[PDB]
Amino acid sequence: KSLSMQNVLIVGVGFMGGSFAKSLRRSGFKGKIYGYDINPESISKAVDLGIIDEGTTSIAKVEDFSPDFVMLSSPVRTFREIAKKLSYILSEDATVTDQGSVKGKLVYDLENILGKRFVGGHPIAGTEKSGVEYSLDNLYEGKKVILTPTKKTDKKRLKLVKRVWEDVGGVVEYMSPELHDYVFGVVSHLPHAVAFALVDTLIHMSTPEVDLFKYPGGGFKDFTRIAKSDPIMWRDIFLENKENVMKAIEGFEKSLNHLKELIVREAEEELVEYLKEVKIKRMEI
Amino acid sequence: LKSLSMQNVLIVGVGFMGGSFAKSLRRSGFKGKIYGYDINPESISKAVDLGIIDEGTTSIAKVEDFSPDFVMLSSPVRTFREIAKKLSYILSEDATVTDQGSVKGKLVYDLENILGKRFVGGHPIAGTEKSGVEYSLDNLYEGKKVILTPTKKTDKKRLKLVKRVWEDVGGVVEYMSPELHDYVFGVVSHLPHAVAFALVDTLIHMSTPEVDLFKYPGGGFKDFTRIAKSDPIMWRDIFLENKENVMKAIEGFEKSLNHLKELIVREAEEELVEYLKEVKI
Ligand SMILES: NC(=O)C1=CN([C@@H]2O[C@H](COP(=O)(O)OP(=O)(O)OC[C@H]3O[C@@H](n4cnc5c(N)ncnc54)[C@H](O)[C@@H]3O)[C@@H](O)[C@H]2O)C=CC1
Ligand SMILES: NC(=O)C1=CN([C@@H]2O[C@H](COP(=O)(O)OP(=O)(O)OC[C@H]3O[C@@H](n4cnc5c(N)ncnc54)[C@H](O)[C@@H]3O)[C@@H](O)[C@H]2O)C=CC1
Ligand SMILES: O=C(O)C(=O)Cc1ccc(O)cc1
Repeated sequence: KSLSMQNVLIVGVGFMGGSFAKSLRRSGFKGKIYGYDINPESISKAVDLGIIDEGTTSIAKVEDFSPDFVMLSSPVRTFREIAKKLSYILSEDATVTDQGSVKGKLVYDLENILGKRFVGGHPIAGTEKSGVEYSLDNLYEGKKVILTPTKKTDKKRLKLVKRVWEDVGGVVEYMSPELHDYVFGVVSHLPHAVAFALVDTLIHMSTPEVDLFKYPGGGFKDFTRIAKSDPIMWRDIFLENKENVMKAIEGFEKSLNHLKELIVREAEEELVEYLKEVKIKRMEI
Repeated sequence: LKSLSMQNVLIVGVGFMGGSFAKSLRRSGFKGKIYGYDINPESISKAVDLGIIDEGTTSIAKVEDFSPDFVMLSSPVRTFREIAKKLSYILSEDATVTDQGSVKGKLVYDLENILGKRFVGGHPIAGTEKSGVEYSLDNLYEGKKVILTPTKKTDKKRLKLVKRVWEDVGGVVEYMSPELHDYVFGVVSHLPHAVAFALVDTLIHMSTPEVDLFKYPGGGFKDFTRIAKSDPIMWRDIFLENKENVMKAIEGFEKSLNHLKELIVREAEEELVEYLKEVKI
């Protein structure tokens, strides 16, 4: 068939950018796969592992790569400024998309920056990890990938990006940018927030003689986990999606306060009921 | 040969933990009798069918026929008192009673007051959210901490016996006072359970006619809330029996949550990053 893609640019050649790179080449993409990063060593590791053909830490060099498909894979807050530079560098017919964990306002701003080139996406792909050395060539298989079109998005580009994620094995679905940021503020951002705060709880509730981290086997262990998420990624998510993050935190307090009220009142059947309902809902997934 | 020191074992509450104890004791090479007491006849018959207990009963009177010299309390924590009262007459003066319950505290003193010199307080930090004797495992305690909570009142020969039995099944024994235990496990165990249950409850009431938030897990919801599937009866007993510590643990947590909230509302680039770098120890 056809060559709807010649040179792709990976912006942010880390764990997620590298896995997209890897997955792409392994789906049969024959074109040039390029890297842009602020960290030269990110570029260096990537080249040495085969993950990219050539890169640079100068944004302007990127023009010599003539890229027609850009995957933004650096922390979300770097996107606007990178986009502003790319809007002069990139052809009118290049396609730009992303893997950032928040959409919402950012998608509208990137459309305004890159015009019709932009399509928002977010793969709901787990395994935590950081850095290109960990990137995987089968990361997106089976996972949902959310694209956030608006009435402004170019349908043919939306079609391209959707298909690219199918080639790497993602199962694609559409959501408004605003719905995305409510949903994931609740189902993703909130659990990380409370995990972070739990770990903080054991810090300040320890005494000098009694380290509480010595006893993880009673429920704490699982929280130990994506509490080891990247602080930069999470600071970035928490602020960029601040309003939904806050509303999600408010609802959790509502549930936590209900459970508290029951324990205080020393209820019992009510308490048992409440716990059976959440067990049931949690089991259904 | 202190096969003499333990001949007839009674498992009270033949569920996940009581059956894991039965199973590990047998596998450790115990040749004595293992009996079961439970209000659910199905717990008893499933345990018999699976070779977990030799026989058992749903009638507390009948346990006197079993002549138990060692009793492992393994039913929900708020059942121990009434059960123990019946046991204090059925059991020989030289019988030892111990438990696996997740709360200690007052309950330890109460059980000493009901059972006299017979009782030793214990809590294995082991197992999962599973419930039911069908999920019981013969290696549940290998390399896991077991906390015993002896007091000035504890029979020292019974503490040593209980201690060794936990060791025979792979456990690593340490001691805590009943009050320290309940503080420690109020925050590292009972707290994280409350918070997981309350996490799932949140997805329920933030769902809407537009959206079932349960359709999107594995942005981190799934892994953090496995323990939200734990047993409601077991957890109800825990939260109520350990209420004073649990409420303190939740206050402390809300202090941490509040501090994170302040850093976000005001967008403190730097305090925030350093706060989240807290998880890196
Ligand atoms: N961690 C996860 O499971 C998921 C992450 N994401 C998104 O993927 C993105 C990246 O995450 P990871 O690859 O895990 O991070 P990472 O920390 O492995 O890689 C980030 C890369 O971006 C580079 N970079 C940072 N600032 C930059 C800038 N201003 N300009 C150019 N390059 C820059 C870093 O040098 C590094 O090479 C984030 O937007 C995140 O929200 C999305 C879904 C899941
Ligand atoms: N789930 C876990 O990982 C751990 C639980 N524990 C403690 O172990 C004890 C048992 O927990 P699981 O084995 O998971 O619960 P389970 O629900 O698997 O088993 C409880 C068994 O107790 C029986 N039972 C209930 N009320 C009773 C009564 N009044 N008299 C006699 N039998 C009764 C039930 O029919 C059931 O067969 C609880 O005190 C719990 O706090 C301790 C450490 C870990
Ligand atoms: O990982 C889990 O499910 C646990 O939290 C296991 C657990 C539950 C209750 C306890 O008293 C001790 C250990």
